[PDB]
Amino acid sequence: QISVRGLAGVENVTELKKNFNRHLHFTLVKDRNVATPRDYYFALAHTVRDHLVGRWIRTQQHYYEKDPKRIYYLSLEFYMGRTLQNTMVNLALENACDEATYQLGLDMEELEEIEEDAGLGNGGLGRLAACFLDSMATLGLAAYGYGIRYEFGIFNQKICGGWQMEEADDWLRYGNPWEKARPEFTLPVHFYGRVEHTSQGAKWVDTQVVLAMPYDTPVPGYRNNVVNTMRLWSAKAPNDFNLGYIQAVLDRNLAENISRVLYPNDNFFEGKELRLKQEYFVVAATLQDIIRRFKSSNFDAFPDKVAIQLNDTHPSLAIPELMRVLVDLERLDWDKAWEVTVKTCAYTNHTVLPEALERWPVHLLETLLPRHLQIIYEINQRFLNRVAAAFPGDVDRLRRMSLVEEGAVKRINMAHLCIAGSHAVNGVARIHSEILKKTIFKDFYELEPHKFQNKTNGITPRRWLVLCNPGLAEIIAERIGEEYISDLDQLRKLLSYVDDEAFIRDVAKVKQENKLKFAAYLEREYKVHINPNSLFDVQVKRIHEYKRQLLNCLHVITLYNRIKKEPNKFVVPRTVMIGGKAAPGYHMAKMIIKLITAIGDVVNHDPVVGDRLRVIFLENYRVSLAEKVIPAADLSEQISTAGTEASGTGNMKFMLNGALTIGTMDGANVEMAEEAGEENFFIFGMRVEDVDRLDQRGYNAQEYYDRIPELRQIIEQLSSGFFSPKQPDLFKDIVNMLMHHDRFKVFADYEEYVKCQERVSALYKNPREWTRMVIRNIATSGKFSSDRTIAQYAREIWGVEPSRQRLPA
Ligand SMILES: O=[N+](O)c1ccc(-c2n[nH]c([C@@H]3O[C@H](CO)[C@@H](O)[C@H](O)[C@H]3O)n2)cc1
Ligand SMILES: O=c1[nH]cnc2c1ncn2[C@@H]1O[C@@H](COP(=O)(O)O)[C@@H](O)[C@H]1O
Ligand SMILES: *Cc1c(COP(=O)(O)O)cnc(C)c1O
Repeated sequence: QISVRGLAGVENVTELKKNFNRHLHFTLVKDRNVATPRDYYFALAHTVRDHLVGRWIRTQQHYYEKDPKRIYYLSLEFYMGRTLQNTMVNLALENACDEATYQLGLDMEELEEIEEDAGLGNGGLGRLAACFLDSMATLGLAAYGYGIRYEFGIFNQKICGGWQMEEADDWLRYGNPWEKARPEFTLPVHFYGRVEHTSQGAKWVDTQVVLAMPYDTPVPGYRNNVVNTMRLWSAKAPNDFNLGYIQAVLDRNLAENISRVLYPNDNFFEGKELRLKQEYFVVAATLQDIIRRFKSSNFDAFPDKVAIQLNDTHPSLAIPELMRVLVDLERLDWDKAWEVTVKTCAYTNHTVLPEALERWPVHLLETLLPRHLQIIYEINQRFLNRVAAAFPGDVDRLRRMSLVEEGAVKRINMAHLCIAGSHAVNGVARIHSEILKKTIFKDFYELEPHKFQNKTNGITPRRWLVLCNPGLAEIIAERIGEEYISDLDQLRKLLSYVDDEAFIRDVAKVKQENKLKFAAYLEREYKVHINPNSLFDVQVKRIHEYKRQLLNCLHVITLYNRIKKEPNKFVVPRTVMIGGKAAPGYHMAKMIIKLITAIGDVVNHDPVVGDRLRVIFLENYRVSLAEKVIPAADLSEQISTAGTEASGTGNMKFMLNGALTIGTMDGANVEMAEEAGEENFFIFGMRVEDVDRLDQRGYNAQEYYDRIPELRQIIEQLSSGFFSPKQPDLFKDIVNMLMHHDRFKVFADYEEYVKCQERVSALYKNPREWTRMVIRNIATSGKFSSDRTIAQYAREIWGVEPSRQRLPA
């Protein structure tokens, strides 16, 4: 039907149908008479997978022969989502599969909905890793993603009586057709033990062994026949483990628990032993693989053939593990090993919130990884010797820069370790990289300014435009061709259509279709009833105080109170949608979810409001839900306190899909406004500098309560039980926090936020001008392609040249 989905040739369609029937019979062992939609999904997935295999084998063969520099992207999280559609898009098979399935009496869109998300991440960091893999393959880089195959990914969220409940995400129950187990490349990982010093150096002995078994998943590039590998490790006990008899076998679970479950803490550090085991497990297995591959061609050439990118500090143990292998096993002298390590490793920082920074207690490392602790101390002593030589007499600087933090509990600061041991350190948006140089890593920047870089984040336009919004992709392709899908800067050509009446109409029509489609999804799967002519005002992201879902709540109540005061005055109708998961132990985030649903309970059932205001909590926000709601959005809420959101990437997804943004000058919002023009963005609130000025005189929330009557009314409603008649004190923790210990200054941006929201509503009343502003946003979104981000990493950090060249088919 639509051009960007590729050709449906008679030969191809016939062959797909034949292979579908072959897999249904031989692979699934079903006849058509008892096959369910799920069986049909698997038969299609196996059919599409067969097309990846030849390309995967020959890509990996090509790397063995050409021996390019290899890029290893180490992450504890890869938030992949569904694979079927993405694979079809990247291999140009979507229309052919659509036709093949149609001729078999099946609806492919229905089959796609059966696939589970691969939910092996918490949110933005994990999803960035996934976008990056897609871009590295599309740019022809010899890149490998390395992580952990969690049996249970991010929990499924249920809402019961307005409260979040967690359920295990048993994503592997029905099998995963995309992975290939490679039990033949299983490797040992060591824990505990002790260090012996011989005349031949240190030996780490009496260790407990856990096996790391790899599972490989293909990562197809966009129409270039490149298929790279994501290798995920699973924990297995050795067969002599604990070897009365029955109990010894049952106790294998203690080893296998390492890969059982993803820690569900977005932007927060929990210093648990199991998490440290996960971190070392991924590092130790991965580094053995890296070294094996390097030896199958003298370590002076190691950094010319290997780059290791550390996705935050979570894999920071790679630095002392690489030193361990080089010094203890390969017998390099320390200085040579350190040179190799620093030239090989690079570190990306993703947060400045102090509670998110990894600081491991020394006693944990001492017990679990005694050789690594010795190596860390040695790194620290040598590093501080350089500091003292550069800044003689500056004793306070020595204390601030130490890898070892003093206190009642001594800790290792993993970010300091990463900076010391990496040739490049980057933040993830311009304002964030500047904050790193001015504040938390200022001392390090002064010692080694050359290390510090910026790499502004991006998103893949394959998943986040072509896949999730084919209607928009198509109307763009009609005007400017298909080349923009792998060169997103070409969207700039759309600025020459901003006064074209037909284009304006088509852009608005696509949005309307997406809104209708989403409104129907809501009715069918969640029995809820929304007005699709209303402005769709959407805030979807993990629940956190810094992201200020609470500021949104205050605006919603303000609108409700204004309607109740003047019910017969016209207001632009809104559907306010808020969704996101709270970490299970984060009490305040769970209370925020409850507040949102409680506001909905009052607003949605007030007959005076009518369909002018609806408040919906979107349950179980995840990648597959993002693909549905983002194309349907009119207004994107990006309202973190200035200085707290390192980048954001949801922001970019909404820009690409024809929503306007209301936001603070935080993270990548700054660069988005710069690209589109500030006049095409709804900017409000304190800048970073304003937050600092407030912190210096002291934030007093009472001042705002005293001066703003509308705000006082809301706080009185919350306090007195207006939104919780059965439990009048239910929200007292929220009120107490806002009034007395709000680190994120919600009240300080309230007035400017409400005023800015009034300007949004005013513009929405003029659909032609709303749509013209949308075109100006979509047209300038090109910078936010992860292809751009990855080309910068490749050239400025890894030392490799990207390529758009096709491999042979
Ligand atoms: O222990 N843990 O399970 C985690 C700890 C920290 C994070 C994290 N830091 N920054 C981001 C996000 O990274 C994203 C990608 O750079 C940014 O866009 C966003 O601003 C930032 O908040 N996540 C995740 C998990
Ligand atoms: O000794 C060899 N002979 C031929 N091909 C090899 C050899 N070793 C590795 N390869 C190729 O590279 C491999 C890719 O897997 P890797 O060993 O995980 O990098 C195989 O799939 C082969 O295509
Ligand atoms: C993009 C995305 C995120 C990140 O959104 P932010 O608004 O940048 O925090 C989180 N979760 C999911 C499922 C995503 O697709």
